[PDB]
Amino acid sequence: MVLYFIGLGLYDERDITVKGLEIAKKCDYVFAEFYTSLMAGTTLGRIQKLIGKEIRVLSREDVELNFENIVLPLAKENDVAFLTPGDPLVATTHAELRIRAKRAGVESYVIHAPSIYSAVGITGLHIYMFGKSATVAYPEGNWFPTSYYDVIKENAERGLHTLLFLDIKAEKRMYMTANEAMELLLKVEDMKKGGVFTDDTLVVVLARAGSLNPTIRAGYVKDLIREDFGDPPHILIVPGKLHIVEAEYLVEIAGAPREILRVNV
Amino acid sequence: MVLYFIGLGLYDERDITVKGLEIAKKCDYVFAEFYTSLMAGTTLGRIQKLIGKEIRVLSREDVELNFENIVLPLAKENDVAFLTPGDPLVATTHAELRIRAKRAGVESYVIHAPSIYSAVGITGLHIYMFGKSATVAYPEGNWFPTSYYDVIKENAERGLHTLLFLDIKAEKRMYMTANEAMELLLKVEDMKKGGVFTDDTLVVVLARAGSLNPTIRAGYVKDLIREDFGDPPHILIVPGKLHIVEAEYLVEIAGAPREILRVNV
Ligand SMILES: Nc1ncnc2c1ncn2[C@@H]1O[C@H](CSCC[C@H](N)C(=O)O)[C@@H](O)[C@H]1O
Ligand code: NA
Repeated sequence: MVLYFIGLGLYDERDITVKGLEIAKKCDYVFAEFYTSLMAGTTLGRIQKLIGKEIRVLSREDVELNFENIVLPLAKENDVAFLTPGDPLVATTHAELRIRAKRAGVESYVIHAPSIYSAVGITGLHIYMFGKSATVAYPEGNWFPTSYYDVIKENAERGLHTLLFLDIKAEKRMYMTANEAMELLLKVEDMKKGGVFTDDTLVVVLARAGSLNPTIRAGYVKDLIREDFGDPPHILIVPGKLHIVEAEYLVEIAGAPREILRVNV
Repeated sequence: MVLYFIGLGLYDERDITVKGLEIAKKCDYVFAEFYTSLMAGTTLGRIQKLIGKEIRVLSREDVELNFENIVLPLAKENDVAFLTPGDPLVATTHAELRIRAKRAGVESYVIHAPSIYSAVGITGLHIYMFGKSATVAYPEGNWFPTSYYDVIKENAERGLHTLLFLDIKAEKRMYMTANEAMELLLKVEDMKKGGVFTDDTLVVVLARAGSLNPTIRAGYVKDLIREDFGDPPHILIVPGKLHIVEAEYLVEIAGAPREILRVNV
């Protein structure tokens, strides 16, 4: 009669909360989805071993089209866990799955976990200063999205920071790098010419948030666009005006140039 | 010899990540602060038992004034952990403490935990649609802070949602309820008269996120300002322009007036 949406956290199998792990172990069935995001620092095998029970992975189609035929039927008569990377209901459309559970007469509870939305706090940027967020998607065929560019412009105009999720092809486990995102942004700038993203734009890159050794780098585009930030996932942030404390953190912890203390503050 | 900033999560001792618990268990000294937020589902004793370590609780002044005098010295010759509610770098000024650590020759690491900043996803609102955030501060004496009202105004003009952290005076055990925040805002509305927050404004309240049965409610201020949402902590949200799917969830899960389904376009 109960369905638990459990977050797996940011990077590896230990990023799940103790609450999530203990509940998952008590469930009769454990499902998981790895298409809304990825756990780059672990494998299905390691997660399965930590929990101690076999996990059935579900495709996007399984969930979006048949959640009520695969998961809900079991949740009606048993305790079922639905594992997802990050925080459940964040950076996904899983919220509506709770409505489906309600209509199926199934109770649902949410076990939270760290999300990149909060983890970016490790960049030293004040969380309250972040504005609207966006995703930098890979251009493909006749679709070349550029909406993210307007998001940055509107946030920066108000001195707010912009969190940019970088595209990911979950199935293939292929991640867009900060470098590629910077390349695309420069191309959108070349077309829109709004003076929003250029070689002199200060950006922050967060790679592998969650690991004990994430890469946290800050600097001007012309300098970071060709830098190696290590393995995925990569997150790109375009800061607005900086508080002196944010800037010093960037300099001290993220190797940002001293110039930002007089240019971006 | 290192310093670990470890988040404990939203509600109880099990909201810590497995990564954080195992690391904390192996630290020589463990410090903590419980003034940046309220964990309503556990006790210091229960946390100590989980980690198997005696915890030295520090006051705001201990941290802001003497962190480098109380914690860092020990971190030079021992593995030290500093625990905080939720995520240590969200809606706190602890990030700055990493700068102190570095200049003290102490390497530091961060272990994330579920944060209210992303847990609000349980309200069904699109997390990417949130704009600048603000804190509703308690007035003190004749000093009446109101800058948070302007934050809502700015986001609303952009159609963005506004996350309102509510004040907390730990030492005085003062935890601002959503009701109190609504009262303060209505008073600020009468002063500035900007049509930003009124009896007819739609708001969302999230109480005790992290618990299995948090309070999730949505409705007009006039109707909710007198409602009992249970014990603190509480977080208040003023949605901007709603998407149909957000409205659907608020109605289905947060018991919002079915009339919001008919969104304005
Ligand atoms: N479990 C919870 N439920 C509802 N609101 C919460 C909450 N935890 C924190 N808050 C909100 O956030 C305020 C603390 S601000 C510090 C937040 C913390 N670092 C985090 O990551 O969550 C509280 O006064 C309250 O308004
Ligand atoms: Na945000």
